[PDB]
Amino acid sequence: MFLPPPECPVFEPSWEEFADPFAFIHKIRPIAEQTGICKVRPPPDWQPPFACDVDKLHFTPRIQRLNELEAQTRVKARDYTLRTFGEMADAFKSDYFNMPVHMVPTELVEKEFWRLVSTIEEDVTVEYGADIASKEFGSGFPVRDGIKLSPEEEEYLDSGWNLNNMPVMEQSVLAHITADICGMKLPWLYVGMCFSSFCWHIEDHWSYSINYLHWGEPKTWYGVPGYAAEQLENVMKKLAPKLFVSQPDLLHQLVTIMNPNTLMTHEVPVYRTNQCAGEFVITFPRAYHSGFNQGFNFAEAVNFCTVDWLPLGRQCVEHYRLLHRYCVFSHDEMICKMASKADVLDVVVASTVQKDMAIMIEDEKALRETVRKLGVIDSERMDFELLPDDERQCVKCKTTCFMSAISCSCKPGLLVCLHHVKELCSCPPYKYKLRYRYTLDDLYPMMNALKLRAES
Ligand SMILES: NCCc1cnn(-c2nccc3c(=O)[nH]cnc23)c1
Ligand SMILES: [Mn+2]
Ligand SMILES: [Mn+2]
Ligand SMILES: [Zn+2]
Repeated sequence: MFLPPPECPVFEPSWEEFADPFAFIHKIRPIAEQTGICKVRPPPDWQPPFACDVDKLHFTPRIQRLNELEAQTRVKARDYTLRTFGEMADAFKSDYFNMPVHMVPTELVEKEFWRLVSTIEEDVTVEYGADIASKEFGSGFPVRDGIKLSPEEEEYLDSGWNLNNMPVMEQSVLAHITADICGMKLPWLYVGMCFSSFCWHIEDHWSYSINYLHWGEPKTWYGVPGYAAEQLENVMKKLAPKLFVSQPDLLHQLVTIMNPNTLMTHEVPVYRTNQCAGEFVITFPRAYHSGFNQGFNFAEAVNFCTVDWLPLGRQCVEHYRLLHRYCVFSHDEMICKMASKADVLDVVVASTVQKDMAIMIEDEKALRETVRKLGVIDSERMDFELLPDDERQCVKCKTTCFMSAISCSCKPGLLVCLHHVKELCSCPPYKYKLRYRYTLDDLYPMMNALKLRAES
């Protein structure tokens, strides 16, 4: 038996409220952060025209075995065209229920999905055109191409809700990042079929996510607020400890399907929604989400970071350190890049960056004092941003170093962060060197530039 979780919040903004996606996300935040997920219905007349081909888009989907609490990789079979996939997906659903596809109630597909995943005896497998990059097969939204676009497509070219534009807006903080982070700046496409699913997870660096269902049958979502994150993790650890083991890579991350009633029984707040064609779903920082597709569909998604997120981004990197998890980027490097462009930053952005930079500088001061008292006397400036990520990870916690690291003449090429000085080599401290990006003296004027920009 399945007891559907309560409905998540649904917003229907006016053209005025809709005008700015970031001001709207800030306005809904007090409500939506209590549920983790929320649904946004654009004004009735906001209708972008679709941009991908049925016979020219090709993809190899991931095969999915429908088994609850069975470990799966976050990212990992034949070739399909969007047309051939749809024929397969439609024949599957209609044969499964012995009904015309539009006639299958959503409540029934939902109950069936949850029965199916818990029944050991049924070995149902589906396919999911998941994490297809927008860079290669193109966005479902209009984009500037050196092809001719109809004035209808030109209306939506510069919309903040066109998911190609959201990352590069000034209210976005990932915009300013020069470093290669294609997984967090570029949209991903999801070609679903009945029962194709996404396991319980959170976004990298606890970022927000925005998902648009371009067309097709609904996408069913389950969401948990950010405040209940550790509570969900404690529940999932007791029932499936197998996927909670330490991982030596980001590409090897273990996720699973878990019934939301199991979470609800353990007093974890869970909300649901059926996202229909033309609707958006926004996931908030550290908000756990999972779901499945009701049928053949096409969605597009991108991650994003607001000014509200900056302190959480710092807390996340601190959490990755404790867990020995690899970072996608250095948060401190991002803060310093924004500090270096203080003059061109939005005044609200500059103000928030300044507040995080003050924390970073104060933590750096303490860490430098501690490593001096450990006997590390020699020091040399280092341009950490020039090193490939694999060349600047803490041997112990795997953090991407930016502000500083410790090196040893005994272990060439190896680096530790200032938290793990004792993990580097087995040589005396006088043989170590403090490698730093900036002196404390260079850092205070970088912060003053931000203060001048925010005070203007
Ligand atoms: N490389 C990105 C990995 C990633 C991060 N979130 N996520 C998802 N979140 C939300 C929704 C979906 C979905 O509808 N289908 C597949 N995946 C989804 C996937
Ligand atoms: Mn099963
Ligand atoms: Mn997600
Ligand atoms: Zn470390």
